[PDB]
Amino acid sequence: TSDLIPAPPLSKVPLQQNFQDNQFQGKWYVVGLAGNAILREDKPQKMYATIYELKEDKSYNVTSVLFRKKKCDYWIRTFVPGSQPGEFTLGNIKSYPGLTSFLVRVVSTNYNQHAMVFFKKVSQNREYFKITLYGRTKELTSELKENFIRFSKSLGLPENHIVFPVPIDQCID
Ligand SMILES: O=C(N[C@@H](CO)C(=O)O)c1cccc(O)c1O
Ligand code: NA
Repeated sequence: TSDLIPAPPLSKVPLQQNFQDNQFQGKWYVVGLAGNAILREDKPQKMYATIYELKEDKSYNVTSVLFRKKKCDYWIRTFVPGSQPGEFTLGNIKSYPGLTSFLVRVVSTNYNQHAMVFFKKVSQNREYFKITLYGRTKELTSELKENFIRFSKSLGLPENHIVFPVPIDQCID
């Protein structure tokens, strides 16, 4: 009825040392996507952007913008700070039907170029996980993308569960 690559132990997912929320705020482009529910379809995903607004209460108003059939779809959610800096939970998690658990963890970032962020959730009793490769520009180096693929494979994800959204100019600018 369902077959999912197991979610990795959170020991296999690093946390960015001394996470600086003021440095991380702003728009990132989703340069890479990987996870147990992600599948690479050659018949290819369009690039979408995500803007992290560091609010005065130190929460993030996360607004994602994607181009879809054929309009600018905006989806806005709230990430509230977790136990330690660099970790977040979903604001108003109870309002999402089926969603019982949700965690965000910033794996690594230099704030001005690249970032890797780990997502894990329990939806309908099924544990899903995802790693997103963020980029300040709509393109990154092969060094950056190769490290993302390497990190994805270390969490048990094969190549067809690792995708690189095609750059576009609509909505995300
Ligand atoms: O698989 C995920 N997301 C895909 C939609 O199902 C996606 O396309 O991003 C996914 C998995 C774990 C945690 C998440 O927040 C998440 O969005
Ligand atoms: Na995102």
